[PDB]
Amino acid sequence: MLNLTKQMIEIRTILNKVDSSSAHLTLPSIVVIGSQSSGKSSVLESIVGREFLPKMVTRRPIELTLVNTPNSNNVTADFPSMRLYNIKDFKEVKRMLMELNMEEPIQLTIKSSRVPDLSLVDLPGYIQVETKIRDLCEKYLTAPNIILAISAADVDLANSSALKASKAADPKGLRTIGVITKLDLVDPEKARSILNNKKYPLSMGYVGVITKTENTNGLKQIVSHQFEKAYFKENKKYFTNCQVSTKKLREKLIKILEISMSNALEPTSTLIQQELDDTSYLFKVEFNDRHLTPKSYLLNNIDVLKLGIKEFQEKFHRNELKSILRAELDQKVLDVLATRYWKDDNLQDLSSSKLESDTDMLYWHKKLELASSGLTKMGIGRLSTMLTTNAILKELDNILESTQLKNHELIKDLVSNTAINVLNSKYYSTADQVENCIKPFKYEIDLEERDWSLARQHSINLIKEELRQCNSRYQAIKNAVGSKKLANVMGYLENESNKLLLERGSEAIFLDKRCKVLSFRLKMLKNKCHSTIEKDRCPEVFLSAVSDKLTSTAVLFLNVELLSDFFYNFPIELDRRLTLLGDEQVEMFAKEDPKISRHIELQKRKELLELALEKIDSILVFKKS
Amino acid sequence: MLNLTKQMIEIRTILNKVDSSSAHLTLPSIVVIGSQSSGKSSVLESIVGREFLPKGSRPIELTLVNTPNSNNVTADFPSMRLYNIKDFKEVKRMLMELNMEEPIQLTIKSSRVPDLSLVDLPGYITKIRDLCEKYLTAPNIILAISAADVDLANSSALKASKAADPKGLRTIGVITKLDLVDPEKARSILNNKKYPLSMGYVGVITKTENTNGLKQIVSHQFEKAYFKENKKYFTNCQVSTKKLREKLIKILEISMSNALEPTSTLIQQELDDTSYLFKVEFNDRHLTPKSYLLNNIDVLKLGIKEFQEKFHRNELKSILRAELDQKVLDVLATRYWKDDNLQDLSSSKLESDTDMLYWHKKLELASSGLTKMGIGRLSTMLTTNAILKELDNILESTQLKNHELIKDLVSNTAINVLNSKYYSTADQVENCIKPFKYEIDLEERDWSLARQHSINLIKEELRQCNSRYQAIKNAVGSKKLANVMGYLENESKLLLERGSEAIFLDKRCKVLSFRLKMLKNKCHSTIEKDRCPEVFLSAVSDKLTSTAVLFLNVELLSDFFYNFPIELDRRLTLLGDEQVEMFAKEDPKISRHIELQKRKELLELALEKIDSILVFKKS
Amino acid sequence: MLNLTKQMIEIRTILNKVDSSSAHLTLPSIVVIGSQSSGKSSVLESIVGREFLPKMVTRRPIELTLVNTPNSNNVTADFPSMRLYNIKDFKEVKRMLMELNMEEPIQLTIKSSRVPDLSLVDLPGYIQVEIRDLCEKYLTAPNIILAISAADVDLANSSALKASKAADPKGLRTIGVITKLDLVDPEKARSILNNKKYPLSMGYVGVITKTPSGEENTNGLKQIVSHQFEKAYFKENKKYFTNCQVSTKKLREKLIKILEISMSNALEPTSTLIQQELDDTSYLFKVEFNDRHLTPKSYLLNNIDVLKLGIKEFQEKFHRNELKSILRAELDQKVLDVLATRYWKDDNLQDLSSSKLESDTDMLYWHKKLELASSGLTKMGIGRLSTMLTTNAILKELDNILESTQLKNHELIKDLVSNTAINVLNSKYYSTADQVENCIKPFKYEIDLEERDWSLARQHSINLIKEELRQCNSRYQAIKNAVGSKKLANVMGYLENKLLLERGSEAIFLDKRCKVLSFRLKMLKNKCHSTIEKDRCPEVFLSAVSDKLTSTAVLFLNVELLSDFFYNFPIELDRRLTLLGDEQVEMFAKEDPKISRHIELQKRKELLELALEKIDSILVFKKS
Ligand SMILES: Nc1nc2c(ncn2[C@@H]2O[C@H](COP(=O)(O)OP(=O)(O)O)[C@@H](O)[C@H]2O)c(=O)[nH]1
Ligand SMILES: Nc1nc2c(ncn2[C@@H]2O[C@H](COP(=O)(O)OP(=O)(O)O)[C@@H](O)[C@H]2O)c(=O)[nH]1
Ligand SMILES: Nc1nc2c(ncn2[C@@H]2O[C@H](COP(=O)(O)OP(=O)(O)O)[C@@H](O)[C@H]2O)c(=O)[nH]1
Repeated sequence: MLNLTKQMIEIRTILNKVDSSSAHLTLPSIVVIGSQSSGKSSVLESIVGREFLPKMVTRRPIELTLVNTPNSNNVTADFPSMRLYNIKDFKEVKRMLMELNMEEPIQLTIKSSRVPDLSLVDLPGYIQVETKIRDLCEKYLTAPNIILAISAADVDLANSSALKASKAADPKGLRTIGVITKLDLVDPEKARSILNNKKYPLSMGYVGVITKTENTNGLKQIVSHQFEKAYFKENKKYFTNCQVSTKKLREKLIKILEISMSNALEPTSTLIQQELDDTSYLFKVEFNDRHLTPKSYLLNNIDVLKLGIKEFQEKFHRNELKSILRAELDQKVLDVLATRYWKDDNLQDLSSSKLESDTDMLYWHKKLELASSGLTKMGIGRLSTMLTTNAILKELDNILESTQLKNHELIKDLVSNTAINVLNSKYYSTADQVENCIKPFKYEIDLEERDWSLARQHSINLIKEELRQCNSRYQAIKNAVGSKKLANVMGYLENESNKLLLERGSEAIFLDKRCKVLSFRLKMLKNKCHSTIEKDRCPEVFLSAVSDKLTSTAVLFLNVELLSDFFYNFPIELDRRLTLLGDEQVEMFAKEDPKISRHIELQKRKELLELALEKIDSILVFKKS
Repeated sequence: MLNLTKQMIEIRTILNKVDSSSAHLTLPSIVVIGSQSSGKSSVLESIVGREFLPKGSRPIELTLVNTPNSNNVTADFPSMRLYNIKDFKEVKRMLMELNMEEPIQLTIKSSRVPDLSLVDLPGYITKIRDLCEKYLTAPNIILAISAADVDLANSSALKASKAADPKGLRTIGVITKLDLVDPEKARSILNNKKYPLSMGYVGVITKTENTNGLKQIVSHQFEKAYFKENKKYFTNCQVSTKKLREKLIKILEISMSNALEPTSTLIQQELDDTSYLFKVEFNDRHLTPKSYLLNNIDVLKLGIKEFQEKFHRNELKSILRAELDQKVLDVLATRYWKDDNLQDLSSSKLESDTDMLYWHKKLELASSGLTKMGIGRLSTMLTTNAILKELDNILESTQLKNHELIKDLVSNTAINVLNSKYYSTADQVENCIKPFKYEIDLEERDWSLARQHSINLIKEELRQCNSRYQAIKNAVGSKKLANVMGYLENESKLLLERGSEAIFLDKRCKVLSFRLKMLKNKCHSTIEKDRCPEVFLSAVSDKLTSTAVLFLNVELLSDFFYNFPIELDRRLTLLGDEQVEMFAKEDPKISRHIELQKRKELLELALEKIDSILVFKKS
Repeated sequence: MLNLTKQMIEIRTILNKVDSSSAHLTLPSIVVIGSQSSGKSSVLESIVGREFLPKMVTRRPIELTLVNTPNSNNVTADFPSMRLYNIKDFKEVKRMLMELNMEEPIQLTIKSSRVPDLSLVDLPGYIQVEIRDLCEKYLTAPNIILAISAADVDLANSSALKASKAADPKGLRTIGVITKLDLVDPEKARSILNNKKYPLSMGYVGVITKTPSGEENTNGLKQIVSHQFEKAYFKENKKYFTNCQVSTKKLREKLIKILEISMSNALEPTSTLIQQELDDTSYLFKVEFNDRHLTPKSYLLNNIDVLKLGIKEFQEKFHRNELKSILRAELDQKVLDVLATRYWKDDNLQDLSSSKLESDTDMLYWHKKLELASSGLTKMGIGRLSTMLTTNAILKELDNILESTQLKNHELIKDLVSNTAINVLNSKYYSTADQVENCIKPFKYEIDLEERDWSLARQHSINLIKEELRQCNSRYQAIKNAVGSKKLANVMGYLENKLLLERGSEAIFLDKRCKVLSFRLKMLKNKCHSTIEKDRCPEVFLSAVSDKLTSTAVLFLNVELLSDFFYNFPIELDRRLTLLGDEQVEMFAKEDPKISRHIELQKRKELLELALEKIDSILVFKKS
């Protein structure tokens, strides 16, 4: 013979933590139901020995855990699902429960030397026949749970909603104890009649109580009992074969809960071992019994990414940076040529032999200057810098996608933001110094034959491709409209011959006109622009030559100020940013991937179920002795 | 040629301090009534020298005090303390925030200020009616304010003075806005044929921090020589704020000294009565609240010391065993009296195993049922209540029987002291109890002793049962309910319930009777006749108690009786001056005591003052 | 050559500080307009590179100044039109713009090494034209119009392009910008840009400022992301966008280029406007204030000195007996009223002409008649009278000195001075008041009066009647000015037993006093000559006795109140003036309208000179 309800309540509360399980339901609890004003709060406060229950309607279920604490002469409260502990003032507790109703069971624990080791549930706002109410009656009123029906006595037992719902939840009254309140408001003759009832008979009988009337609130319950005890000692003979007073209920609940919880110990062990055996298989199959620490997972996957960036570092600083850059400046040259040269009516004049010393010989010399300045004073500093920045940021996205981090968005953003944070710190340093080192190209260059030659081959290839893009777009209209139907629209808009159709036709004219321009220029580049300082009024070659000088000088200052510094500092910064993440964030970050969430959640269950079972089995082995 | 107004005002002030007296009302005060939005505020603010009325950003009991070397102008609110308001902006707020028959007692102190007492009744006059009688009818001087722009022949503020004083002495007239009206019509206003007053009439004008003291000097300079520039247009007249003030000063001097003779009379009349009441009801015995509280607490402290002696011993042992007696009965009902085989326990010799086993098992469950019941907790709480109960008895026997606030402080500090030791006592008791949780020992000395107890315990139980049983016979019928009893045995309102109770009481009395016979003759030998539950349970109850009562005195009692006086004393010192008066005034006779002696002291102070002034004023 | 937009926008901001000019008007700014939900706030935020516009109702326009601050990677915002500078948190910028909408333009400036040098005016949403009193004003003068139009909407139905023709027929100062190019076919997009209904010289720009998918706004990420997608679409659809201007990059490039051309061309006419505006303001300054500068603080102090001068010049002269006379005026009026309050209403006043009395009771009745009269003037309460008289004398005279100075138009200063003066005088109130009643102790009786004092006494008492009963009778002449019937001796009788019945009672009182003073006049002149022997004329015994107290009264008025005032008043004033803040002094000075004009005119000249030095210099360089 030994009382282990303290331990059994720990098991129930442990099992209450396993996500969606009928395991905790197998361990009974004393559920309290009673009409509003039937004295239900009064009988509860009597068990606790203090006031804390506020008396609006539908206060919402209160999962009350009474825990006996040695060396604690005072009464304390704890709302764990809010990390609130050792509340010595019960007025605060009373208003906390009021603040909460402004179905979710309030997790509140009471700890004191006076209090017995119990588990109770305060079911509030009743039903007098006339959905959410249906849910609580299934969740709390069923299972092995003991029902405490609070009857007021100054009410007929057929009229009480408490006993009516009790028979509905039962009947036969095997797991129902009926408490009869306001025993003082009825003659001891009828009081004994109500208790020894025969309409609503219960296995765990009836208890008759009187509960009316620390120092201000402790003495309150002492005064209340003095009166209750008085009435019962005086009317002793009137209450033959009767269970009466607060003391006898505390006594009853203690006896019944021990019987109830321990009888449910073998059923719960079977059910736990059952869920524990299913959950072990799932672990060994989906995740091959591998333990997963979230902060570890997080850090190890960052090491992989940090490795990926070292691999990118290896194959980038090179002519690859020249390529990304020159490709952008190639497009600027093409724009400089269209906005200046290509639209000019006398563009054919450059292909001619004769020249007029003053007016026309200087016209092209001036044109070539503001075309060159247009490109050199364009903004190479910001361009180069903001170009190579996107390049890194983009390759980072590729590295992130080629790793397990492809499933974690919150991590991916951390990496991306911290990457741009690193890059930004050197934006000005890079951009400004790049502009300063590209100034010698802003006003003519003393280029060698070698420089001029390389530029010429590139310019030919540039215009080759530019012309091939225009012809294809011209042929695109030629086929989509009709070879002949095209000439109809073109000649009409031109007015040399005769809505949606005219748009295609007008475009086709521009393209027809462009190709002619690019053709007489491409042909010239191949047949004429051979000399350096002499053939200088060959824009395509000169512009490409200055852009070659601009690119090779920019890529060197991009490395020194931006590239090198990023590769060193980014890992160091990334690590710093990770250590800033609290345990909470890290779990959420890792739980993004549903496979990893599934992983985290399954082991949390396994460990909790293992904890419950160990406690149960050690108790069972002892109980079998 | 002395102006003892400062003292006469002082006398009026302290006579207003007495709970219920018409002595202060005898002493005159310049009551002011004026036309609403005319300039009722402006006229008063001029007398003082600063702005304060909430009419610009209920009745104000204004008390002007002349103070030496106080070049600055300060304000007091004796009812709200503060006592020094330099900046008059917060005074303006104070009169507006307080305005959200009650007199606002405001005091103004400065060297510019003359010695005067005034009352500011708002605008024109169940509430309005009382203000008209309370301050105007009495021997208090009246002042009327209006506006020159509105009808001058029709003045409600002057009409109210005519209604309260038709063709009377104590009245002073005031006319404002003299800049808007010509000096001709204003000449007929002062020496009027319509409303003549023996005190006189005066004409003035009030238009347009010390920026507020400059504002009064601007408005005074505004029309200083205006009364000079047209001397004939105002000859045989009382003109300017300077002479108005001089008038209020000299009239009050006489008015207050006129009323000084009947007041000294009425004071003595109301003092001889109060000194008679003190002589008859209290016998001139003085009452200091703090002293009364401490002296009565000392009496209570002694009552606890006297009880400490008459407690513990067997007196504590008796209460504990009586509660254990009830548990033995409850254990016996739950494990014996509701069992058919109860006779088998005596009648014949038990079987070789099964029958001996069952009855030996039953006393083990019953013993554990008693020992593992929760004695520690039970014991502690029994004695805890015992102290609180006796504490109330000591309280009701004393002078504190009328003082609930104290009774609660006492009952609270006691439970706090007892609570301090609850765990240590209960736990200690549960330890000394454990060696009795599974032990079949003792001797015939305590067995024969517990046997005799078991007889008497079953006896009084049978008595109470028979009584209740035979009492239902009277309520229904000896042969009437007897037939109704048999009606429930074959089928196996009030009468069906009373019958079902009687069926139980019948067999129970027969159950206790056969058990009583057993205990008498059969139960005798110690450990041999062990299966005599009522005896074994009485033996264990006598041990449980004896051991418990020892640690109840060790842990709980000794510490209570030592520490409780110390903490009670500590808690009383934590009471404020306001608390002490409230705690003591709870008894109506004690409230009467203080109320009377407060009036007595104040009336003696007024008289000693008023008398000495009369000795001077006659010479 | 160089791009002096940064310097040109600095000039435009100065020209926005001159309270009455069309100077800033002649310098270009990019006025942005577009229908609600067309990407107007989205295009501005792409240039800025940070989210800053609130998304509340969009009330008053935003004067958006963009400063390219070197070494500042971090994008910071400042609200110059309030004391709020380098704001790092753009949430607070968003909510400040929102708070400022709870019709002047909102002065907001963005600083960064990323942000270009640009002037922009964010005009309210919808731009329907219908009301648009802001649009008419801002879309005119030399200003570039940026017409934000969404591609998903027909160009003919665009609110921005409509107003652009309504303000600029022929697109000579309008840049068309077509947003939402991602909600339109690239062939149709090229169609919108290569328009013919609304063709513009400045061009059309196709943009995509779509956010594709929380420190994302702290850095330039959200923005980088939005551009990366935009750059993708125009690289993929490069083939379709032939002879088109596409991307935010090209728009930012265009805005920078165009603004330079615009601002530099508009520079030359603006200098001509500033030069005239300065010449006009310099002229007024020469002709109104002979080109003399004004320092509000210096001005006030200098005028205070002139005021402090008057008090010193008033101190030396006004002491002697000039105050003693003002005290004699308000003390002889009490010798006048000692009789009226007592001695006058006596019927036995006549029998003293006979000079026959009884040694037992007749010689006792007239002795205590003068003991009550001698105490009715010595216990009168002159302390408060003399002190507050002199206090008010000093106070009135101070206002005179203030009108005598330029301080006549500044009331706040006039208050400050008078407040200080009364405070200084207050600190000596009781001290003086008590000293006037302390020195009057043996003078409360009559032993102090001699034969020599009686000389001026008998004569100044007949001279008392002289001036007073002539000026008081001059006002008795003021009644016969208005009118006439009267009748006229009969009114007095039927009263003795409407309007004129009131003067009948006035006349009956005057008749009594006119005879009562006269039989005294004919007697006291040739009756009482002796000092100790003759003691029955109160008029001669009190008119000089009050003035014998008056002589002893001005002495202690000087000792306590007067000496201290003249000493401590400049000291306390100088102290009280230091307390005044630079904001308070400007407000105190700006009380006079001529001074408030002076301050404004020289401030305008200063700003105008500042701006011109900058314009003229830029022009010299540009003309080379
Ligand atoms: N007379 C009497 N009143 C009681 C008793 N028990 C509870 N009450 C009163 O019943 C009233 C309302 O019930 P309450 O205690 O709030 O419990 P509820 O049923 O949760 O509302 C309170 O005012 C209690 O004092 C009792 O046993 N006797
Ligand atoms: N011109 C002039 N206005 C006065 C005079 N007396 C009072 N007032 C005006 O009366 C108005 C309101 O009266 P107030 O002084 O607030 O006293 P209230 O009657 O308590 O409201 C103010 O605007 C005053 O300026 C006066 O003698 N001359
Ligand atoms: N698809 C697409 N949406 C855009 C584009 N530009 C802006 N938006 C969206 O257009 C909506 C309203 O535009 P907003 O910038 O507020 O224009 P405003 O109302 O004229 O200031 C916003 O929800 C933007 O996300 C774009 O270029 N493409």
